[PDB]
Amino acid sequence: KESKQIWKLQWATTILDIERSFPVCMRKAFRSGEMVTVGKRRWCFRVDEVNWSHW
Amino acid sequence: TENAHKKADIRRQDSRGNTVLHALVAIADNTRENTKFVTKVYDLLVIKCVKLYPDSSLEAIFNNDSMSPLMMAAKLGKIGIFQHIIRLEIKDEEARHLSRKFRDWAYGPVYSSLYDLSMLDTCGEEVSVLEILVYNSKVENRHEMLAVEPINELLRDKWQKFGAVSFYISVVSYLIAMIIFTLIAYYRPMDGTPPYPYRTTMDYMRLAGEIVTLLTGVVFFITNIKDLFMVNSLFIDGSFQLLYFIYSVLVIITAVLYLVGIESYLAVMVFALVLGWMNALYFTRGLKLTGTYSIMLQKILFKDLFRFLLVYLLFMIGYASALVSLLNPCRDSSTFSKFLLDLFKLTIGMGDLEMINSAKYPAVFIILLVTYIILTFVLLLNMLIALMGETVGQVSKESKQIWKLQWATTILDIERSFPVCMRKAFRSGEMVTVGKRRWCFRVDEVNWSHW
Amino acid sequence: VLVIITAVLYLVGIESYLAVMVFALVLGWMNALYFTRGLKLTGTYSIMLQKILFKDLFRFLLVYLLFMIGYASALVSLLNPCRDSSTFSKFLLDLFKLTIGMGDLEMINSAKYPAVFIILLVTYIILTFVLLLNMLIALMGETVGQVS
Repeated sequence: KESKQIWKLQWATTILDIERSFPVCMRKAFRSGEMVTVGKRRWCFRVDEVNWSHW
Repeated sequence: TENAHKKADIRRQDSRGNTVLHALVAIADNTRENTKFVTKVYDLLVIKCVKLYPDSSLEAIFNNDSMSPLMMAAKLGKIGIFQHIIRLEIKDEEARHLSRKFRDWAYGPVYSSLYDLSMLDTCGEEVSVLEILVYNSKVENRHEMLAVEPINELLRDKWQKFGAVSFYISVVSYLIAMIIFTLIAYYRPMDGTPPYPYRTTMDYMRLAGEIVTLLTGVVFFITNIKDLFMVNSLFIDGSFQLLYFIYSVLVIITAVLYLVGIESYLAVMVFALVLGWMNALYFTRGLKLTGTYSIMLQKILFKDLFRFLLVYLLFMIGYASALVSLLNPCRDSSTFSKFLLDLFKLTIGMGDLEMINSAKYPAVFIILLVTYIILTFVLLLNMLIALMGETVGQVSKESKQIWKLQWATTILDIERSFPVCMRKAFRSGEMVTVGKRRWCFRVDEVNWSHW
Repeated sequence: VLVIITAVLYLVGIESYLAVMVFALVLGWMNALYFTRGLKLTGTYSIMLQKILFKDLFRFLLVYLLFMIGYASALVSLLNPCRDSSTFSKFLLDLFKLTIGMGDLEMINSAKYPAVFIILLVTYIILTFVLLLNMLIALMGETVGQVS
């Protein structure tokens, strides 16, 4: 159990330590997510799905 | 399909040359729901293709890569459409000549099914289904995909015909390489000044044996280091490949030493001769088909001990080449031979050194030697942790996956070895005239239900 | 093993049989310490292990001794001039000492051919170190899947 727990934890731990390393100018450059104008616009993230049900 | 203005041609391809069946394979996600209806459509289209066109079958049309829908399903790692094309028995009685599964005789409890080897073992054709299962598909599902019904018995066909034969040739062809090397060793002139004038015809005969012996060790040396960067325990267990490598190392070391001019090559030359006859003790096992868990272990044993030797020897060369660079006055070009000689002895513990006096700088020699133990002791524990960090979680699955995979991998490499004339001889499957005749394969069954 | 070795040595004519003869006498009374367990009926997992421990260490000894005899018999065949029939006793005596590390040799001078003696001795370690790991991998490749 734990070897697939801390490995997931440390994978998340390091990438945020990389995120703290960049300045505020380069932070906005490789930012994930897109502006999708919904409603009456926000920085949301696109996620794909595949489903054969719900007809 | 049926209309009044214009119909839809089922045989129509696309810019990728794919028909209607190939798109069904490409969307065949191996789930519960998606494997259901694709089998319904696949039966629906082919019957409709025969009813509208009795001459042509829809499975016959290939692609720009000459791929059937059965050929395509092995590429993209599809299972549900794969197990349905193999288990294809059509009740429509007009699309019957393209059905795949048959029923020969049903004497009570024993059913006699019949699978066609139409594209499974392509004898004199371009490329097979089974070849793409092994040589081309890089999908994880290939372990499950070989566990379909006919291929579990199709691989046992050609294993029983070609396994015992190809193994016995491998035993003899190793014995040929040994008896050659015995005639080299016991017939040396042995003066003390190597090499020799190679003018005598009866000495020219044993000269040819060095071509046979050395180059065999060279091919085994350079392919495995390439295979490392880029353990067939079926025949011979994986401990032999490391030991035959050590045999291969000592041959090319031997070939250097009588070309340098040092006559002490004779010790190493007969040394590997002792191992090579004692390497034959792995031939007495026979043949192994049941997979153990140590088989995947011995690859990493071979993977890292070869790394352990190179990290040794480069460190010994590098530290010896380091100490020559400390010598600013002239130093001599023969000192590097004396640094490296006095450096190997410390790791063994001979204490027969020539240059390094430990009484001169004792407080430095110890703390380098103590740290040398600590460097080596951790690299030994990197072996054991890499083994203990392997035999716990998913070794219960993968060791019965690659063992099934490598069993299938080797038998097709044996199949590529035979010519086209001997290929047709021990071909599995029989001609059973069904319909209005094909090379199908007989499969037995036992069932107490279906009454 | 030590009994049949003992039976040879006083038939050869060498009176140093008495050391080995009383040596096995010490073990045989100390082998009686396995009698104090009693009787075992609950199966452990180490029981199948110790067969392979006995299976391969007996193979480990024979692959040792045949290699020591074979390499000693090899080096006699290098001797083209006459050599003497008592050299094989002296090759084999000077060959066992290297594996222990006695350094009390009689024939082989490591100062004569140092660059060859090391690279044979280094490879001798590598041969023996892998055969030790063949024990551990055969045990680790056993106590995982179907030993339960």
